[PDB]
Amino acid sequence: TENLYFQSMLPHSVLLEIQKELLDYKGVGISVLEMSHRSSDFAKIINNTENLVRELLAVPDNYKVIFLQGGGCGQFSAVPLNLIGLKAGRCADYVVTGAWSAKAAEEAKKFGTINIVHPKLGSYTKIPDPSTWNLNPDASYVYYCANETVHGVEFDFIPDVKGAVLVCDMSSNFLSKPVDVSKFGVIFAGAQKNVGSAGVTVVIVRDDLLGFALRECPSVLEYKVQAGNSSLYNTPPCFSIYVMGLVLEWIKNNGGAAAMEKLSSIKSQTIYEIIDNSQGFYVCPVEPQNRSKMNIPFRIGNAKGDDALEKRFLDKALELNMLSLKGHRSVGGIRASLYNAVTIEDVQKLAAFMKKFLEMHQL
Amino acid sequence: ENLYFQSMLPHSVLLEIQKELLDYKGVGISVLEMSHRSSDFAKIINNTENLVRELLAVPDNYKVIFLQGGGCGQFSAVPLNLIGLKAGRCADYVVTGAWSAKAAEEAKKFGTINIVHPKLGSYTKIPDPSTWNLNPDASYVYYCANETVHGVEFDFIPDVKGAVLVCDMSSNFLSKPVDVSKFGVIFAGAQKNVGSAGVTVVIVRDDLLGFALRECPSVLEYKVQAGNSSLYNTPPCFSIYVMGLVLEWIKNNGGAAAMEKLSSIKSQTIYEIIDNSQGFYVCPVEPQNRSKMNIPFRIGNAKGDDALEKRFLDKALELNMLSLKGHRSVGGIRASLYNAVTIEDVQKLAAFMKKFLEMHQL
Ligand SMILES: *Cc1c(COP(=O)(O)O)cnc(C)c1O
Ligand SMILES: *Cc1c(COP(=O)(O)O)cnc(C)c1O
Repeated sequence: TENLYFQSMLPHSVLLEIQKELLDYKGVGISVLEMSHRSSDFAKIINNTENLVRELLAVPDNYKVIFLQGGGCGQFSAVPLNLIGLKAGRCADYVVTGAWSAKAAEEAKKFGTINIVHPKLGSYTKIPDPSTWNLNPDASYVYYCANETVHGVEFDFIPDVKGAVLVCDMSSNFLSKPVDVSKFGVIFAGAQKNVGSAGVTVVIVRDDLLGFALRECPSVLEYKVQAGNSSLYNTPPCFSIYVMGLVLEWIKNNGGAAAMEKLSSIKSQTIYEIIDNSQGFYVCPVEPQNRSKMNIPFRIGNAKGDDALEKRFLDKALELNMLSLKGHRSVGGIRASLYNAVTIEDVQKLAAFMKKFLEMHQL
Repeated sequence: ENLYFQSMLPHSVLLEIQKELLDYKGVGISVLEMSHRSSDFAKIINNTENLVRELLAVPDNYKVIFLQGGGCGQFSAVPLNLIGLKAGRCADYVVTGAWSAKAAEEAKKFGTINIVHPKLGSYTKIPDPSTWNLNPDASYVYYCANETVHGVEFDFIPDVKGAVLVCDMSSNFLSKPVDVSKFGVIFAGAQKNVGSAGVTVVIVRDDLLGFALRECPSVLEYKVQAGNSSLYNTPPCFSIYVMGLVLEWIKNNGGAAAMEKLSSIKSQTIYEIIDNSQGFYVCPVEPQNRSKMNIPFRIGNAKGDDALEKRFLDKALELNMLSLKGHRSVGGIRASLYNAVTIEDVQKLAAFMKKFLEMHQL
């Protein structure tokens, strides 16, 4: 009886490797946990992590790749602090398609005048039509979240923001597919969701965007400072950068971002087919054109969800050792998380369970 | 195997980490994959906090939070949370080395910073506290307990006329008991003495929350983080786990009191050799202020003898003793003597020093 976890996870071979190397990394006589950030040994590690980010995503040479502490929510502060002063107005445009872009917009209010570019959504079930976005020509930047982790809304295109600096929260689908980096001013992602373990955040920053940081910006969070120090302004989250490195290498060894995209396709289409042929039994609230490949929320019984049937679904799932499928407090129902490390075989099992559960309970 | 005079983990901690990596206590999941919102992790961050409270005897009116951004994070996080306490937005700073100097410089981004004493010509002492020019309208007074690069350590708590006292304890945190009730904020990067890089522990008096500036990033705002048990966003889960073990090891080895006993033995072994080398090994810090954590010294003369110093480090290395090179901005030699660095380890360093003094002194 081993557990199946529909949440973020490390590939198994990556844990084996961490574990083997833990007391005496590669023969250096020391643990990465113990390694000075000023050592040529750590320099090599951090260098290889930057390199892998650039290779895997195909990051053009006019972008800085930096590794920061603070996580996603750190960047909700760091983005405005670094960038709201791009133009003197200190205005920014925000696109709000879920809980995460909502928090980000709320946070940015501390630093400037935030314009939410579309009518506020009643339910987070779609991306408001980008061609109706009410953009500020004097916005310092336009901000949006690529993948809304709790609501299952994912951008599968790069919106036209009329030449503005585009900033993107990519935390929960980072390196789940190729990305045309050159469309962006800033991309960021906490490593934990998809690309490693908590403690580090990758920030990709166009090289012409440094140098507008507010006075109040903490130095550890200032893109200019961090990029001029190759992420060693202070002590970075060493082990996390190490762990990320090994995950990125794993992505490379698995065929790269393109392979990841193929594996998300398969995984989600498996689950979405079941929903879309359940003739009402499973109800995903997201308009199909905006459905996440990473997080699939749904209800059981009907669109408002049937509490009894959902409890039984979770209870039985727990009984089969399928963990972490409970939908978020704010949405209710079920959520299936399908990151790079969640295998096709895991997902085949969830699917088989859903089909059986349908057979038994659909009146 | 080697011997490192730098921050390390106790060997036994690393053994447990490795033992449990793939499957934390039979739960079927790594601490590295653990959801920060799970009951499994809740146990952990709860255990870690309680060990701090226990090991330093933190009073009840203090919050203990775990944050990202490092000691340097706190260089901003302190003023951002507190410079606004009094409306002038001033802080007094005591600058006794590299780190308090950075801290004082960073704090300029958020208020008017006054350095309480004249600037030292060289970091070789704590300028006497009665000579300090304290501002009664300052929001708080800031100092660095242990200067890692210059070997200058407070062995007392400064009288700041009742001001809110703020103290960077990164490099000597839990090497001794601390009267926490005397402070407004204590903070510490975990990596120097207490664990691994990626978490910073902040001890904050609960009446000092919500004076934070509007510009304070929520994840660094004491109030936000304390009101959420450091679970406002995803915490550095692994770093917290690791630190928890380290504190557990301190506890099992006799707590803050025993570390102080160790720190005394370890450092007096080196300072003994230094002071009786009749000028062969010279330590630049005044005796009354010398660090128990970091021991910087020159060989040959007070200014350092390059040939003797190279040879020292050369031979040290051949005896597998690593990381003894003094910091690039100071030259010479530095022995770091954190908790994890044993009496047996220092014992070998000392033997070497005596014999090097023997083979080379004229
Ligand atoms: C997890 C999440 C965040 C927040 O990340 P933290 O490290 O907890 O601050 C931001 N955006 C998305 C899409 C997320 O899934
Ligand atoms: C190492 C050190 C720091 C640096 O902290 P970071 O985590 O690297 O930002 C701060 N204060 C003291 C006393 C230190 O020794």
